[PDB]
Amino acid sequence: RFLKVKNWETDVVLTDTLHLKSTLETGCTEHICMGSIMLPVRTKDQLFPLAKEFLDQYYSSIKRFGSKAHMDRLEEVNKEIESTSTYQLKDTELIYGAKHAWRNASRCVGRIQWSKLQVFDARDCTTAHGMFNYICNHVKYATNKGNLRSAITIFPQRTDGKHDFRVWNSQLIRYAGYKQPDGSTLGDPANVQFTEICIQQGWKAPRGRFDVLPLLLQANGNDPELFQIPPELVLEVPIRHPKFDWFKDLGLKWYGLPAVSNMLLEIGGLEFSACPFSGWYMGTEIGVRDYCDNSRYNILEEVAKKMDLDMRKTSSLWKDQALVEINIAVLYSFQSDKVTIVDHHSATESFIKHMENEYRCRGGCPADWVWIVPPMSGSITPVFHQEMLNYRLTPSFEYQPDPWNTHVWKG
Amino acid sequence: RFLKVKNWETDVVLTDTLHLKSTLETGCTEHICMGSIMLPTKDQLFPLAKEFLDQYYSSIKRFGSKAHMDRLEEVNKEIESTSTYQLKDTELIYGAKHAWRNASRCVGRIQWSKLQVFDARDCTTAHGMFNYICNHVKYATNKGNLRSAITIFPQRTDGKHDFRVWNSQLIRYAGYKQPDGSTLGDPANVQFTEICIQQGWKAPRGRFDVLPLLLQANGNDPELFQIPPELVLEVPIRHPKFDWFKDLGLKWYGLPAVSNMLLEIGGLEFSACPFSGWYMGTEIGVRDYCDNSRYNILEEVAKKMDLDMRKTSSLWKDQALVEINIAVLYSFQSDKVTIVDHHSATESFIKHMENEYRCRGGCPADWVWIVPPMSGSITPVFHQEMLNYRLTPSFEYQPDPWNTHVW
Ligand code: HEM
Ligand code: HEM
Ligand SMILES: Cc1ccnc(CCc2cccc([C@@H](N)Cc3cc(C)cc(N)n3)c2)c1
Ligand SMILES: Cc1ccnc(CCc2cccc([C@@H](N)Cc3cc(C)cc(N)n3)c2)c1
Ligand SMILES: C[C@H](O)[C@H](O)[C@H]1CNc2nc(N)[nH]c(=O)c2N1
Ligand SMILES: C[C@H](O)[C@H](O)[C@H]1CNc2nc(N)[nH]c(=O)c2N1
Ligand SMILES: [Zn+2]
Repeated sequence: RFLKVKNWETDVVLTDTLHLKSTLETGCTEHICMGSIMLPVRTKDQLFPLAKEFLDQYYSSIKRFGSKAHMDRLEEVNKEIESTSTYQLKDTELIYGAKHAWRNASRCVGRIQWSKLQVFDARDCTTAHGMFNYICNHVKYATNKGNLRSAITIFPQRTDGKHDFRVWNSQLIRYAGYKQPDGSTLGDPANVQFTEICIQQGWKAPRGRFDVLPLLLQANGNDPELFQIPPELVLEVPIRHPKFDWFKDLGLKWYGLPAVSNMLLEIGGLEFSACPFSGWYMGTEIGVRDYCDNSRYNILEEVAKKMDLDMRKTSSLWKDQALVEINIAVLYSFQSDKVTIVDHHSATESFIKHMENEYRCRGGCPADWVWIVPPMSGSITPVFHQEMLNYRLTPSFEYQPDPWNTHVWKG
Repeated sequence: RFLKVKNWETDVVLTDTLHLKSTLETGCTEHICMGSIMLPTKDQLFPLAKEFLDQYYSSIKRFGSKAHMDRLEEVNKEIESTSTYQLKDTELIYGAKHAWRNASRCVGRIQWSKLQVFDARDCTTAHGMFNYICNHVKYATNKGNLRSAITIFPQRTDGKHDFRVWNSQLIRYAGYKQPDGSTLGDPANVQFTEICIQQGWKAPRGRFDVLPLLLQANGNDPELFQIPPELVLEVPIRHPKFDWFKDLGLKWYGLPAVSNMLLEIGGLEFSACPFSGWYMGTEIGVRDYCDNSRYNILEEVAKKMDLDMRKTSSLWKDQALVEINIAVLYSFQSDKVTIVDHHSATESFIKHMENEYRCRGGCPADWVWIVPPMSGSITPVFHQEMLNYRLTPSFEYQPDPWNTHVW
């Protein structure tokens, strides 16, 4: 069965056959759509089919489906599973796995880049100090003095779920948030709970507005430990505006390297619970969400005050106006400092081309419109006008519960 | 079965039980979400009749009353005999108010209960339809102080005798393809504009020519009528601090009135039911003006502002987009025509959801449509999980009649 998606700007209609190879589920039914819901132990039993399937895909992409090397690898994974209950991925398969998990990330507008991904195999890692070393190398390599490069670092897979490797930070680099006795927040409200955990684990908090949090690292199911990323490894960009000279006086900066460290990487049934990945920012992530969400730095009021906009009625669109300037300022600061960044027009146009190519060559591109459309200027970007099919493919990145909720403390 | 929605900005969490009363289907499966696709007999009719009457009599706290039961028998008899039935006025009104209440794509539903319903089931001709429509237009415009209304023509019978307003809105601008290869006026309406010309309309061939009404009664060939201009309230668009803005030539009409939709009450199909309210600023400023495929004015506006259009990264489109939208709001407010900005409308819809969760057990809502097409994340609906599901009575889309009508 085929499925059509129309682009309502261009009349381009594409045809999906890839949704056919879909395994996992959506959350939706014939009677309810969960498309805007944010967040919708594995025995031998269920493990071999998932392995077989992954290995079938892998050998297809390398044009060796049904080869002796294909068959022998199935027979070997089979034996290894029944003998040891799990199995190890070869390097090539781990690489192919990671790439495809990015490729299959239907909420990611950045996927044109999916095939250029540096994979660091950290499966020999055994300790948190080991983890910290790996991560520092990741950060240095991906940062590359501003000319950002995609990278992922993959720590050992889950075994019995009592020996998980985890990175407690939700991103490798992120700003502290501090709840004050008066109810206000200093720094980034998104990270208050994690900041508290750090202070509790012995971190001395500078208590400023932009303090880079320490890495908090769990190896082999052990209690996690603190490590300060060397400051020389953390590239930050002071934010100014090309025409507003008072803008720098707002005291704002951001870090250059977006690196998510809380997701789980599923490949051939195996679960990598610590698999930090990084790329580069789309301007709106910092300028719309990080700065202007009501639950983040929330600078809108202060930027509008400074621009002396009519703030007495919302119909003056003083919010929209400030929002655009802040976003102009973020892009201008990054480009000026030669730190890779993409604006939302360019990213979305690129993604439409990628999506078209993926239909031509792969037979589909799963895509989550709710997430793909940018959080400002939605309809002047071409994705807004693009129908999308969302469905779940493996390999995949999945959410997992925060470790402090599930972790069994050794003491 | 009992479902939770979460506002990620406020942590408010609501529980949805209303979706269990869901009759219609979404287009989604467990395998594939279709949340962003634009468009997904006596024996059939009686269950539909009952569902409706059951909810009707429930709302008036008369479920399981003689009045309830007898109506059901009365309708049952009429179905058994006539193969259709007629709604009482009260049911018709309740029906319409609820079709709007269930429109999961409408951000403006806080207002749903204040709909004025004009029952035009006694209409027999296009001239009659024209008369009902002008009355609806005038009443709804209210010298700029807009009022919600729906006018309801006779229901489907054998699908050979359909009443249809061929226009997609009662008031829209003409679209003319040109020897240049580009378009004059509104590109959305180019085909309907050919149908009008190819029916007999002398087209002024301007940028902003009010289309004629093209009305079909009882399955007959449709007819042209020009809405008295004194009844078409229009706003010239200017900027609160850009003198040159007015020279861009822009105007828009005050009354948004969708005419091509099909209203379904208790299994009955009203294929001609034009309805109107008032504009959210962005509909005109973002979509009508700035859609590449609509008036697409961003290029020209940015020029006049002398912004750097050399790289996408200056955000000049964005910058112009805001100004354009400021000017729409400003012009409407200045001319005292009702209009709501996207901040205030979305805020109201949050209050409305709260109410619907508390009073009804939920509120079907389609996030992809509710979130405005500019400044999404700075409005509160962005952060609001919404459950989308289809309830009846409803408005549904229907094929364009020129594809269907037999001459
Ligand atoms: C190359 C630079 C990149 C850009 C501009 C980019 C852009 C984005 C943006 C804007 C989002 C939405 C996130 C939000 O608003 O919170 C996103 C989500 C995502 N991205 Fe990419 N991305 C890039 C690289 C990558 C890489 C290297 C991976 C994985 C290897 C990745 C996987 C994902 C996943 C898994 C999500 C959403 C998680 C979910 O909620 O399911 N991204 N990305
Ligand atoms: C009171 C003023 C009103 C405002 C500000 C309002 C706002 C909106 C907006 C912004 C949309 C999105 C449509 C688009 O982007 O083109 C919408 C869709 C809709 N509205 Fe409302 N609305 C109002 C009154 C009404 C009334 C009176 C009805 C019916 C009685 C109604 C029924 C609908 C339907 C059926 C859709 C979407 C149709 C679909 O695609 O399924 N609206 N409205
Ligand atoms: C449950 C929940 C609640 C709130 N936010 C989230 C999303 C977390 C997240 C995941 C991937 C990318 C990003 C982005 N904000 C950060 C990012 C990462 C990468 C690799 C590239 C890029 N351009 N940007 C954020 C989840
Ligand atoms: C294929 C296709 C593509 C795009 N749109 C459609 C449906 C048209 C439509 C339906 C309801 C409201 C509106 C709105 N654009 C017009 C409107 C109507 C009312 C009553 C209030 C208001 N504020 N605005 C338009 C179909
Ligand atoms: C409730 C809603 O699903 C939630 O706010 C989503 C909407 N779309 C998003 N889109 C992106 N890119 N990032 C987000 O965090 C969100 N948040
Ligand atoms: C492809 C996508 O479904 C299409 O662009 C939709 C998205 N959201 C929308 N939202 C509103 N309010 N109006 C629209 O016309 C659309 N169009
Ligand atoms: Zn869905």
